[PDB]
Amino acid sequence: PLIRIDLTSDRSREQRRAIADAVHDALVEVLAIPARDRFQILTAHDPSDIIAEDAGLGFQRSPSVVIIHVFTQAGRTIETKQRVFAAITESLAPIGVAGSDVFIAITENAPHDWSFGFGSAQYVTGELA
Amino acid sequence: PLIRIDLTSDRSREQRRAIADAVHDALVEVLAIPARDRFQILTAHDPSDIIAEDAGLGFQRSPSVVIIHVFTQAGRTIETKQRVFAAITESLAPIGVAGSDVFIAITENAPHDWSFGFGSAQYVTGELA
Amino acid sequence: PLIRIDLTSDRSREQRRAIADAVHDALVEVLAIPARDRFQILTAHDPSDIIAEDAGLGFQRSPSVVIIHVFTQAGRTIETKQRVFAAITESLAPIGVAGSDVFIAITENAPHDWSFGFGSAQYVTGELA
Repeated sequence: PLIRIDLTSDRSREQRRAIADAVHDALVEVLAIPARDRFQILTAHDPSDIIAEDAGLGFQRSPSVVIIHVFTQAGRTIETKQRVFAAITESLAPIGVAGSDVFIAITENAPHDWSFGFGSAQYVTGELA
Repeated sequence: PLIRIDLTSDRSREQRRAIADAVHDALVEVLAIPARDRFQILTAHDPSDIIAEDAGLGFQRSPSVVIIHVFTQAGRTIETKQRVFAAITESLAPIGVAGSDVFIAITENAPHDWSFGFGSAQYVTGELA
Repeated sequence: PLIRIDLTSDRSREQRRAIADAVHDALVEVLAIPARDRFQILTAHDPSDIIAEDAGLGFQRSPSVVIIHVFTQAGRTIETKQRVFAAITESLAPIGVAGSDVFIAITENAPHDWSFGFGSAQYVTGELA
């Protein structure tokens, strides 16, 4: 899967890397995805460039919001996805990201929509499972 | 929904926010979405990093292109999608984004593809309608 | 189609433009898309704010990784997508992008999910076919 992590620039770089580690450890845990199946783009913005309010659920976020957008193969179950949301959030708490400051989304495609390198579509050819 | 707004450096931080406020007012007034259901990433670029042509339609854009990318759950009609594009562009004309310089895309997922915080899928748990 | 090219800041801007010309030309070739159908967002990152491993396929990359994300309307075949992958990569090879440093994702939507300018949905109205 391809992960876009968009966060604010008050966070340290050590922590940005640790957030990226945590998001990835968590996807390996629940998806049982290979450990080197790791593709992430970390982007840091001024605090003012990311707006994430509460959707009227009755909480506030710090300005240090982490938005995590997972692009992944269709196939995963509703509960697998629920387990993904939980594992990521709990993976991030000991690392300094409060559960109120985590926003996750998934958007889906198919195995034939991926090229990991060399102009090749590895899921189509069978090189990747 | 989650909105990626990509625009150019020549625009002031005040216009950047006005832009985002307009994209969000448009979405509230056409989709009837909660006002606090606001999730946006603003990324400014050097003008040369955004390349948006006319698709052969015979018109000029300024260097100041504003690409707006809407990630939202499936459900909306063709017609509602037309009204969204219309309202976004009309919201933005009075702030000083020309109609030639706005580009909009929509990408869809399910309600089970969303976690607004705390590791929970609020559409799955019913914490959100 | 909307193309997001995420690459590394160490690349020289001329090269950044060349990488974008070559992705554009490659899609014109395989997809027979209008040449002025060119909508692309280049984002330069610090090298280590891109993480791209190998999915355990057994290969290394340099840090000058180039991730391309094609947002295109549905309807291309499995084989056409493979031709896309292969052509993007081959075009990028003479421009100082190793086959090992490329990553590609396609994510699909519908023709009614696009506004090319002016608040209008050109595929829906019929201004574009």
